[PDB]
Amino acid sequence: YDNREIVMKYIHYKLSQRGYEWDSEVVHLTLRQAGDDFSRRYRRDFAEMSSQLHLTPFTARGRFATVVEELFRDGVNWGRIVAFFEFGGVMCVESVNREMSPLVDNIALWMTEYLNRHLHTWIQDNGGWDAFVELYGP
Ligand SMILES: CN(C)CC[C@H](CSc1ccccc1)Nc1ccc(S(=O)(=O)NC2=NS(=O)(=O)c3cc(N4CCN(Cc5ccccc5-c5ccc(Cl)cc5)CC4)ccc32)cc1[N+](=O)[O-]
Repeated sequence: YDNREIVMKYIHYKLSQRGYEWDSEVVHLTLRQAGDDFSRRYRRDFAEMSSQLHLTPFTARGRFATVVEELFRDGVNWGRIVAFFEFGGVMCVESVNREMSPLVDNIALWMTEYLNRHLHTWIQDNGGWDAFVELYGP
């Protein structure tokens, strides 16, 4: 699947939920629902994430890199991948909320690059997005 597309569609959805309009199908829908489910379950972790970002134009890239290293420190699995998308979502929402919308394109780029460089192999070795969909889709 095309990672850039997966990222852009995810980001658009998270921003829309917060009242912002930003400018294979079963994969996007399944990922969406798992992300909503993640943020519902880990309610406090989700709620508290935005307040720990301290975004600035020059630190955002490093904040992203720091949280993502921690997230995947013990290895990759589908749950952590969903949390990774949810984290990117929180970053984008916080960016737009703090009048730093130009960060959104950058974040989308960092997510895409992390997918391509660091998650692609695990994903292919574990059945691809099709296997994700089989586990957590309807
Ligand atoms: C059909 N549908 C109803 C199935 C739903 C089911 C439960 S909801 C869910 C969804 C995704 C992930 C976790 C729960 N889905 C489901 C269930 C289990 C697994 S799993 O066994 O493969 N993996 C996991 N099972 S779990 O114990 O619930 C869990 C928890 C978890 N996290 C990692 C992140 N951590 C906080 C954190 C720590 C360090 C850095 C950053 C953060 C962070 C904070 C805020 C935000 Cl915004 C983003 C990141 C909170 C705990 C990561 C993986 C798993 C995968 C899925 N799935 O993919 O849908």
